[PDB]
Amino acid sequence: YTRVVWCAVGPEEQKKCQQWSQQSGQNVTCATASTTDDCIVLVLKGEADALNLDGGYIYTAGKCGLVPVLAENRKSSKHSSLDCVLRPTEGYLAVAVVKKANEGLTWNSLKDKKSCHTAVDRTAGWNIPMGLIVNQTGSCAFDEFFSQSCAPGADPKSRLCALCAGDDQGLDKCVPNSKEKYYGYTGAFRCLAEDVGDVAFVKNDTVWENTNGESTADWAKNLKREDFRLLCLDGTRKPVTEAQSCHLAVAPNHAVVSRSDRAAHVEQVLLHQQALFGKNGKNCPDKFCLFKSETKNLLFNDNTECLAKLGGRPTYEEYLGTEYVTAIANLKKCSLEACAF
Ligand SMILES: *[C@@H]1O[C@H](CO)[C@@H](O[C@@H]2O[C@H](CO)[C@@H](O)[C@H](O)[C@H]2NC(C)=O)[C@H](O)[C@H]1NC(C)=O
Ligand SMILES: *[C@@H]1O[C@H](CO)[C@@H](O[C@@H]2O[C@H](CO)[C@@H](O)[C@H](O)[C@H]2NC(C)=O)[C@H](O)[C@H]1NC(C)=O
Ligand SMILES: *[C@@H]1O[C@H](CO)[C@@H](O)[C@H](O)[C@H]1NC(C)=O
Ligand SMILES: O=C(O)c1cccc(O)c1
Ligand SMILES: [Fe+3]
Ligand SMILES: [Zn+2]
Ligand SMILES: [Zn+2]
Repeated sequence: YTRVVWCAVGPEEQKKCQQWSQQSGQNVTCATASTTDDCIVLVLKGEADALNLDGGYIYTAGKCGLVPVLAENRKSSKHSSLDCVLRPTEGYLAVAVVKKANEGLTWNSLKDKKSCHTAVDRTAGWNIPMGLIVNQTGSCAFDEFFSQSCAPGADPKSRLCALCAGDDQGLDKCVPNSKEKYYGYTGAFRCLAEDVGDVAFVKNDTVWENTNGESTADWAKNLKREDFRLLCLDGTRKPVTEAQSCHLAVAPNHAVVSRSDRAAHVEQVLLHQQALFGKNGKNCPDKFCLFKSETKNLLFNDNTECLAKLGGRPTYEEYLGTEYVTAIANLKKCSLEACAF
């Protein structure tokens, strides 16, 4: 044991971390940086201990040595009262969502349309959908498939950042942090909701969480599921209730990673921290909840019930799985063994 420094990405997660910190009685402190790549860097340097990460990033971090420590576990499909902490994660569904009113749109007609991505390098928002698109077009010219996009983390002056909108003031356009309006699971679905884009690449959960009044935000409060459809790989369209059969891939749950050397200390600190701030936690809701950020998904997706332990003390390849790791490698051949820092 000792204090655990957490790395927050953006001023919003910075604000949330500071609060956790205050409430942990400086048991956990905070370090902020502008992007997840920067936070991976602070950790290698040793100035931060840990952060929660989407699989695509787990891949960046893993090549550099950081290991998965505990994974996100969302409300279980079935009646498993065998603990959340010990219950094996499920993997979330990666889907492609469109407006039902955009009638002729299918997977086979996405060329030249407008797209919304969570962020470059993420599983559902990028790696899954673009990996498939390169594969099918036998061409790495993926910066030219759609006519415009909001893919946070791309070049602000390129096609890919053309639909992004930055912050309140119109600044920080296309930055891969919550300051960019259309970044993340919620930011990319808002991009589609507002009709800035024709298609959004998010997880199944996102569609459900920002519709039928589950979100009281202004852009989403009037959104209904029937007004959306999913794009399957066979070319048909399906309601948002048929995710099970109409998804692009199943995705490894986001997971907390730290440097191998500090992984055990972080593991112990987090299990104790979720005991006071997790779901059914001691100080949640009363004082502070780690898994709540008014649907903004700050430091942890809002639908997390707990951070589970990983059975098999897996490496980042075993945790990300063999299927996915070769998908990310080939896709990345368009721009197989190196830590880029
Ligand atoms: C798609 O996402 C939603 C959101 O997480 C899932 O529905 C929740 O599912 C749990 C059980 O799996 C239920 O107890 C909740 O009542 C559901 N909430 C809503 C809004 O329905 C749904 O299970 C997911 N479906 C797939 C394909 O995984
Ligand atoms: C895109 O295609 C490549 C090549 O088909 C896939 O990589 C192959 O995947 C198979 C089984 O998944 C492996 O046995 C081979 O080792 C892979 N080939 C190579 C060159 O590594 C990749 O999985 C595909 N991407 C997506 C997103 O489906
Ligand atoms: C912080 O950690 C110390 C050492 O484990 C523990 O005794 C204490 O309960 C923790 N305090 C808070 C607020 O989490
Ligand atoms: O393939 C998955 O089912 C899966 C889902 C979650 C975590 C994980 O390592 C794997
Ligand atoms: Fe993700
Ligand atoms: Zn499947
Ligand atoms: Zn192993």
